[PDB]
Amino acid sequence: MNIFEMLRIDEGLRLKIYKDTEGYYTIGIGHLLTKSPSLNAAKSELDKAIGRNCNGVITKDEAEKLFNQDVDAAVRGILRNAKLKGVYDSLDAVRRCALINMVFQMGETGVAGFTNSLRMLQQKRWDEAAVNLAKSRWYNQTPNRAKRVITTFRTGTWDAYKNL
Repeated sequence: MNIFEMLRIDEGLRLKIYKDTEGYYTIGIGHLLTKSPSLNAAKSELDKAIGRNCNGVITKDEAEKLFNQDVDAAVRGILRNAKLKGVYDSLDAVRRCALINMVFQMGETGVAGFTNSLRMLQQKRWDEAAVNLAKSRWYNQTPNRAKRVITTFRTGTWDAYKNL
């Protein structure tokens, strides 16, 4: 398993504009288009992102290209952030995937806000960090996905996904 397969399981693949769990306009593999309520504003961002007139629809290829860019940007964002990079560097390969997953879903800023959990991960206090991470809006809003990520940090294995 790798970061790509993991995120593909968590986000799904949709070739037509759709609303995410938060009600925002998204397409592909979790690519947020706009937090704006206008489908019009969404179709516009979409065309800008792909470089063509899509009319709300894209191909598999286009979806995967966006996905490649988002994963790359997620990684680069961690490495550029002081708070984040330090945790990232301290972690093993699988756990690194769990942090990238969080950053992809919630943005750098969002994850950087989990101060206490980050400190615990850095300290390798797996159980404690798992309990702390579950005390969040994140966990209450998307509990099945959050549990999968949390298990990944807890165990350092891909068990939560080998099911799926």
